[PDB]
Amino acid sequence: VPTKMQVTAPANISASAQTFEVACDYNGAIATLSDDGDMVGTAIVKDGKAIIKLNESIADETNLTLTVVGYNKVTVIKDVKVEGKPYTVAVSGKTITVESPAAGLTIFDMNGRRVATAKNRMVFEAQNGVYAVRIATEGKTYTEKVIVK
Repeated sequence: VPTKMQVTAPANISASAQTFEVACDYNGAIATLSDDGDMVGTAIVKDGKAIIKLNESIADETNLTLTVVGYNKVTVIKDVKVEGKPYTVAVSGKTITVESPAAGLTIFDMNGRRVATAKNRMVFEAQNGVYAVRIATEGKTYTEKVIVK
């Protein structure tokens, strides 16, 4: 029969974040952030903390799952909200065109840095790489991930 461990972590994470700190009272436990199957980062608990260094931008996520696993411990799971149909995200070479009536549009680069903010419509002039696009309507945020060659 496994025992319990104590885990405390924020309820939210910035779309631009680079790390995520989890307190846990079992040294050697493993804390991991994921979007079911995309493993976005992992750290071992040492001195009561795991500082998860994210391996990719999470700006294309609305939620992530925190999982903390330990030898003979009951696994602890938490949802974490990531905070920056009725739209289109278009790519054409180096330009990304985003449209959605009455929406906040945001674009983030592959280092999680926010590169563009506009209302309703924008054209963004990109560089080679992967971007996240956030379209924030009333009641709901959507995201897409765009590859620019």
